[PDB]
Amino acid sequence: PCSICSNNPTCWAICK
Repeated sequence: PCSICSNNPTCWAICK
């Protein structure tokens, strides 16, 4: 899970 993912939604969906 990637924490700093809010301003440009890209890094939120693929974090393990």
